[PDB]
Amino acid sequence: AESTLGAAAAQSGRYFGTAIASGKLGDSAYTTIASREFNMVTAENEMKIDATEPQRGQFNFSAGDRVYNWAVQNGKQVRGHTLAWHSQQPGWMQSLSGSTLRQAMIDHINGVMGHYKGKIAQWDVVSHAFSDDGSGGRRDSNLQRTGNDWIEVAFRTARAADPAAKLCYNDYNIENWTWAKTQGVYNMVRDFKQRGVPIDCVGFQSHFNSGSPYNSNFRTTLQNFAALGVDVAITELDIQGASSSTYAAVTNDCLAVSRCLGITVWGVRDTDSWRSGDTPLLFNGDGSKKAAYTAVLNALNGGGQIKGVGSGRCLDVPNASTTDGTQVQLYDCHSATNQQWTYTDAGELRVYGDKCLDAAGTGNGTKVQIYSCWGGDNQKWRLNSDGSIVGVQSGLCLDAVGGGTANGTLIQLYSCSNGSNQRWTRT
Ligand SMILES: *[C@H]1OC[C@@H](O[C@@H]2OC[C@@H](O)[C@H](O)[C@H]2O)[C@H](O)[C@H]1O
Repeated sequence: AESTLGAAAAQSGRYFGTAIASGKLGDSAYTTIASREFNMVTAENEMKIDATEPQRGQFNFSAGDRVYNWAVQNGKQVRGHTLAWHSQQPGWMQSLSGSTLRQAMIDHINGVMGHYKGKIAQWDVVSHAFSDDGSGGRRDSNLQRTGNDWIEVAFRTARAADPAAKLCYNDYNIENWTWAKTQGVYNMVRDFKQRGVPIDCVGFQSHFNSGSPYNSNFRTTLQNFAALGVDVAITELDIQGASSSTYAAVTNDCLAVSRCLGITVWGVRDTDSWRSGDTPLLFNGDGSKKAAYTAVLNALNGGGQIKGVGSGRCLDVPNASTTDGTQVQLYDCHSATNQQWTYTDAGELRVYGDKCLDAAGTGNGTKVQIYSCWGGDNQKWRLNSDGSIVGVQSGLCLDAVGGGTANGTLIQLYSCSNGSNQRWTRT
């Protein structure tokens, strides 16, 4: 199978997952996409400490079980998270400290893991334990104040609680190999493996934006950790603006590491994101697949002028016009700027540098023209492996009107048909 993300990843023994919010399971649009595209689920908040143990010794798995059951019933494995960390702690735990906090941490781990014993693929036992001050040291938290060995203890407790689950340490800003934080985690994990501390995986949040940009050395980081004898997982992937190249790059980084179990994007649609303003996911709020979706699918499947297959002619802007609203056409291919299209990270097909292939509407027969670039979804396109070019907003294919092949044949949007007048080659 290769038409959905999860299935595409499965071809190499990997998964492609998402974060599921129990509060959205009653949303048909949400579940239709989530059940179809992902084969791994992480509860966005339902399995955290405050959600599972609202009162000391009083566990509640109502929300957690709804996410877990939805996942398994729809064919997805589950990553549990998170058993012990400084954030989202219930009020009672925040006030605890020292030895009492240490015991509370242990009791929580046993309670939650015991409830899901043998049903969880991976557990983020500890998360976000290192600082961002640039010292590569531990984060100052109530948990850290109970002893630097709290993390080690958490893992030993976890292994005993459920020996069938892979135990992971998860964190962010540990993707770039040159950062001190990355080194701090690397050294801790190396020490753990050397001393026999039970740890099976390292999770990389992979939250990329201009403040903490993706860097190609992420692959090196993954490979260095894999070399320590642990699996690695991309746990909360999201990319500011959802750059197609960056999404494909991260996808290929996991594919390049034998021990990379899979990739989880932090949310289904941009509107479901904890950082929606950065439209960092693979689906738009209206459910349409973004340019990055196709880039990722293509990568998982192991994947200038734009020439029509049926006509042998090139996508051309009539008389090299730069006027907004000029409908594009098919024309004999030749070296000219009005036939030179550039596919951008945002999914646009640009010409002249700042003009965009633009759909004047959303239905069959819609005029395809050039228009000033502004970021609209009617200016975004997905380059399918079969040669078709689909509009993100419309879901319709670039189509040479009436199947025409002669110079002057206009271009429109039309229901995809796999026809030769809808197939294009880029060379
Ligand atoms: C990685 O970062 C994102 C965390 O998830 C968010 O936590 C805060 C919630 O308010 C928000 O809804 C969640 O998406 C995740 O737990 C971390 O591991």
